[PDB]
Amino acid sequence: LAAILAQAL
Repeated sequence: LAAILAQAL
Protein backbone atom coordinates (compact mmCIF):
# COMPACT_ATOMS: atom_id res chain seq x y z
CA LEU A 1 0.00 0.00 0.00
CA ALA A 2 2.76 2.45 0.87
CA ALA A 3 4.27 2.23 -2.64
CA ILE A 4 0.90 2.54 -4.34
CA LEU A 5 -0.16 5.64 -2.40
CA ALA A 6 3.31 7.08 -2.95
CA GLN A 7 2.42 7.41 -6.64
CA ALA A 8 0.71 10.67 -5.61
CA LEU A 9 4.24 12.10 -5.80
